[PDB]
Order: sequence, then structure tokens, then C-alpha cells
Amino acid sequence: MQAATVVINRRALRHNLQRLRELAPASKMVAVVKANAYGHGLLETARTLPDADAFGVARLEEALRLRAGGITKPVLLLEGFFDARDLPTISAQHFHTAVHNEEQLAALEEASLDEPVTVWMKLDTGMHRLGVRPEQAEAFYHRLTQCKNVRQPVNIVSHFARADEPKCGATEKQLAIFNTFCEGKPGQRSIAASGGILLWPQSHFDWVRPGIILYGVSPLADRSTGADFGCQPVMSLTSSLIAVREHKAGEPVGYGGTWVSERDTRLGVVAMGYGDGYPRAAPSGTPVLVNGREVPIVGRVAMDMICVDLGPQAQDKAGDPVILWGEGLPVERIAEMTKVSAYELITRLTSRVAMKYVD
Amino acid sequence: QAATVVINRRALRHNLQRLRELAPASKMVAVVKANAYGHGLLETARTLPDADAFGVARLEEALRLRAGGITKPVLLLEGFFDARDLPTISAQHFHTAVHNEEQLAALEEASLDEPVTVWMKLDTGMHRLGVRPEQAEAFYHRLTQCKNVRQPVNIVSHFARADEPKCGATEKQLAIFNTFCEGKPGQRSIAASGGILLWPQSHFDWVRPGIILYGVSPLADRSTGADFGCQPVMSLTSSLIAVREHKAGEPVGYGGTWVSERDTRLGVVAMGYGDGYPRAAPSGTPVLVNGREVPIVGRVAMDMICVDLGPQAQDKAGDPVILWGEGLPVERIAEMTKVSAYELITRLTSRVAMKYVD
Ligand SMILES: *Cc1c(COP(=O)(O)O)cnc(C)c1O
Ligand SMILES: *Cc1c(COP(=O)(O)O)cnc(C)c1O
Repeated sequence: MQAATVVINRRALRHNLQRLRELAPASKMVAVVKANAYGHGLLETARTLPDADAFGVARLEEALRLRAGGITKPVLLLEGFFDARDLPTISAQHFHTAVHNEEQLAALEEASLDEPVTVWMKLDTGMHRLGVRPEQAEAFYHRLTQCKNVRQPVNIVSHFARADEPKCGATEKQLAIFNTFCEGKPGQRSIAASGGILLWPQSHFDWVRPGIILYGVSPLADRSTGADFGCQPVMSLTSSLIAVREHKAGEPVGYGGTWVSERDTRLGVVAMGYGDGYPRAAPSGTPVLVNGREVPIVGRVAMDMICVDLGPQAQDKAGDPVILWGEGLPVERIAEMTKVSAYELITRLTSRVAMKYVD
Repeated sequence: QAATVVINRRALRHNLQRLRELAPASKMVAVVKANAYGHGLLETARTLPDADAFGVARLEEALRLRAGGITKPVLLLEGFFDARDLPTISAQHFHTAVHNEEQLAALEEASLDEPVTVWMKLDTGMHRLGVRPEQAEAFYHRLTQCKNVRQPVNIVSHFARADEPKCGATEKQLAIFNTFCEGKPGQRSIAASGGILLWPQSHFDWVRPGIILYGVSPLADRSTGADFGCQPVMSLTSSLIAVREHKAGEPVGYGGTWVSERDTRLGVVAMGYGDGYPRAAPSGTPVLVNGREVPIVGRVAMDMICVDLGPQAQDKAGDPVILWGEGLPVERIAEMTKVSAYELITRLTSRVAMKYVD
């Protein structure tokens, strides 16, 4: 049998890259594949995409696994290097690197590398997470232009904190700061990720960094899916029923007796739980497809099972196909229901689920 | 240097035996399903050669144990999902639960080189898996007539509200489990972590410690493992990748969600929900930077968490961070975030590096 499994549609990956090239026609693409490619598989997502102009990661650990798998494209270390000793590996492997502190800068100033590196000076434009603050960037930037160990020109990168909230002037204030600093300077400019791409065409610049939207899921703080932008659900979280049992009115199902039935019915048990990555927070009523027909979750979601209400004479039975989200059921619909972010839903999965790749 | 789960092997064996002291007349089924609750399926098994069996959710998982060289009986807590799977289960000497018609009919007509040991799963109130009572003495009788089943047929069940001693769920559930097992040979087992600690009349022949085995309390009452003499096994650790200046009135994070009322210094941790850390963590949650507790400030993110260090603080990129672990029980983090400790330690991704000490 099949319990739990993530089916990855390679043909949809393929298409949202293109579809994103159509939305940001004058910008190069940095396919963001950090965190095991948002739960879709780091190496397999990269291999699905010989077209990305580059690949973005969080950590080096992650870039090095690309290389190990045979991926040859430029890989962008979005957060940089964490230790000055990895700078020889960086230049060897031809990684590009963000530089946000004076430890990473100082480390490039002094290191003796065989080849210079390509760098992006992270500028803090309003997120206040990583990056050099404005009042500090002009001097930091100038030191990078004088490194013989950095490739000229120095590129400039930044990130939006609230691009999915078009009504607050957040984004437009970051853009103002970004534009002021990049005035008169060569080399290139990122600042846009999924939101900036979809919603702010004035912050496409030279390179855009699609992450969540790449996978056909939406960045947005509302009920838009990837299909709202012509982008196609990459992932399908699937499993199977391992039991179909009789149940009676007034009887609770499961831990804490969270749900009590008002009628005699039949309950289905799914080989899926939080030990696989399915949200334990999922409330009774959350939709799940059993044989393609929606049924509600009844009870607490356990570590490796989920109960659903099939009906008093349903004909489903152990072994039948279950879809937690995918074709027929977006992850955005499971996010609105659960109250969990689609970003977390597709990404915080464990190693217990099998990975399948299709097309 | 970064996201890492440190597993204390010493605390793990302290707990198994702590638990044999609490349930002195019962044999131990070390529950290691879901990658041993975060901790590592096979390495948790190899740390406990002593325990009397291992429990898993799926057959996949049992097979992975045999592949690593583990040889204690393994108990398939949910049984087998396909009949073509009886032959493997028989040869590999996996013990199984039997809760439905399909599984029983499979046992009835398989041909097998050896008989398989079985635990009939009885639904005593949880209404999740198991044969209902009106229906169980037949189910039962058919299993004792299998020559494919090693006699006697054992009986297993599970509590749905053992952590709520004030409601009569458990004692309703035990009443049923006891009426059915009247007069029948073969082992009995119904207790997991909660039943073991709060209900000694429920220990019977075998108890199945799961969460407590890892030194974490199963009650959402604010107690720890230590509260039962059990030592925490897991420490979710990482490092700071930046220490930056920040000013009063400035926000931080997705949705500028925390705004500072002072000039301070923020630390950035190489930890996010892409690692398994709850995105739901509110500003406030405790982190330990440099063995000193600091609050999370801002939304948590795929790969970085910001903390408030202080205007003048001398923490430095590179420095050690503990999400939970020694200075910081996972139960404290569960109270501050409203997640279950069960989910916190288990729903981690594959990006966590695993360390084993002692
Ligand atoms: C992860 C990340 C991205 C992608 O963002 P999405 O909203 O998922 O598209 C782009 N850039 C940086 C700096 C990131 O850390
Ligand atoms: C997983 C499980 C356990 C162990 O539960 P804890 O609450 O962690 O003690 C024991 N028995 C069964 C039937 C289970 O599914």
C-alpha cells in the first residue's frame, strides 16, 4: 500500500518558471530552493529546471548538496557564509554570496583566495532582519569595491517585509531607500521575491527571486491560489485509508474526545499525521479528499493518523486513495482552514513521506 | 554550527529504566514511530538494546529497523496495510495488531512458513482503530483458529484521555478492556505514557512508553519529564548568524509585527520552520542565547529567527543558541507557543543535523 507521499509535478515546475519569465520579462531568475525546495526536494527541483539563471539557498550546507548532486548553475547564498573558513570553498565552487556584516566583509578583505567571488551587498531597507543599515552602507559598500577578492561590480540585494500588503506604504518605503542607495552604482539589483514579482512591477529590476510562487502556491495574505497568476500546484500530499469503521451517534473520536458524532456513520482512518508534517492544529471539518470527494476531518490529528467522516453507508474502504492537498484541493484552502501558512504547510514536512516525481 | 538536534543517549537509557521502576511488573515496548519522535528511528533503537520490543506506526519503519541491524521484536501498532505483506512480516518476525476484516481474512488464507504473533486491537473508547466490543468476541475467536497466528492471541488497546484524570474516560475504557479480557490467555496492553504515569492499574503485562521515554511529559499541564524522574533527550540547537543594531519604533520581520520601544541589538538565529521550528511562535517565546534567555521578536521564518539581545549586548555571530534543551524544556516552549510538545519534537524536517552524545 501507499501511505504518505508527496507527488511532485515536474511539468508544473517547468511552467511557472516560464510563466514567471512572462510576468517579469526583463529580469533574470533566481529559483529559490531553500529548505529542501519548500518541501518539494532540493536536488530534484533543481534538476527540473536547467533554466533558472541561478538557484537560491539559505545555508551553504545546501548549496554544497547541489554541487554534490551535479548542479552546475550559479548558486546564491542568500544569508552568506557563517564562517570565514568557508570562503575557499565558496570561490572554488563558484558560489555567489550575500554580505551583510563586518565579519564577512573583513573576511574577504584578508582571505587569500585563488579566484575572486561574486557578491551581493545585502542592504536592510526595512525588514530589519539581515543587511547593512542605510546609515552604514555607503562605507561598507566602498570597502567591497576595493576587495581584490570580490568580483566587480558589487551587486545589491534586499528583501520586502510586507509586499503582500499593498495598502500599507511599507513596500514603497523600502523601494525608496533601495533606489536612493543604488543610484550611481553598477552591478545589479534584486529586491523582489514572489510578492514583489506578482504585485510590484517596479521592483523587478535585474533579478527577481521566485520562491513560493515557483511551486504554484501563493504569497498572499488572502484566498488567492497560484492559479490566480497562471502558476500550477507543484505538490500533492497524498496517502491512503488504513481503516473504515462503524461509528455511532453520541460517540467521540479520538484524543481529548474533541469531536462527538451526532449520527451513526462510518469513519475512515488516514495514514497521515503530524509525524509526517500534517498540522496537528487542523480543526474538525478541515477538508480532505477520499476517492476525490471531500470529507471532513473529525477529531484531533494524531502523530500518524487522521480520522474523517465518510457517512453512514459510504463505500470507501481501507486502501483507497486520499489527498490531503493537491489536485482538487489546493494548499491555500487547507491553510485558510487550518490557519497555518501555506509556506509552513508545504515546507514543514518530515522525512517519513515518500517523494514521487511525475512527468 | 547550525541547526542541530543533540540526542543524549545516556538520558535515553536512564528513562527506560526509570520507566521500569514505575511499571515494575510490565515489559517495555519502546515506541519509536515517526523517526523516534524526532530523535532518530534507528539510533534510538540502538541506544536501547534492553527493551523488550519496539513499537512503530508503519511497516516501512519496522523494515528500516531490521535494515539497520535491530533485532528486537517489533510491534506494528496499526497492523499491516496489505496482505502481500504477511510473508515479510512472518519472516522478519514482526508482531502485528489486527483491527479489521481485511487483516483477519488475510491471516486466515495466507500460506506462510511461520506463524505470526498478533495483538488484537480492541476499540475501548478512542474510536480510532480497533474492533468494537459488540463485534470483538468473534473477531477474537477467529484469530485463535488461525494456524497462521501464534497462540495465544494477545490483546491491545489505547487510551484517548489518560491525561485528564478527572473525567471518567479512562476508567470507562479500562472497564471495557477488562470485561473482554476476562478469561482469555495471552498478554494485555493498554497503557502508553499517560497510563504508565497516572494509572498503575493499567500497566498489565506490557506498557508502551513513547513521549516520556524521551524525557518529555505527556500532560499539557506544565510539568516536565523531570517531574517523573525522566531526563530530556533532545536539544534543538543552532547559532547566531548576525548581531545588528536596531532602533526604537522600528519593526522587524514579516509584517513588521514586533516594533521596538528602545534602541537595542537584534540577534539572528540559523533556525526557522524550514527546520521544524513553529512558525506560530509568538514574540516572547524563550530562546537561550549564550546560555542566557532572550525573547523572539518578530515572525518566525523559513530559516531565521530574530531575538532581542539588548542595546549593549556582547553576543556575536557564531555564538551558541538553544531553542530547547538544557536551559529550556520543550514543555516551556509548548506553553509559550501553544503547540503540543509531541508535535514540537516530532515535526522537524530533514535539515536538522543529528548529533548523539554519551
Ligand atoms: C526565501 C527567500 C526568497 C523567496 O520568497 P518567497 O516569498 O517564497 O518567494 C527570496 N529571497 C530571500 C532573501 C529569501 O530568504
Ligand atoms: C504512539 C502510541 C503509543 C505511545 O504514546 P505516548 O503518548 O507518546 O506515550 C503507544 N501505543 C499506541 C497504540 C500508539 O499509537
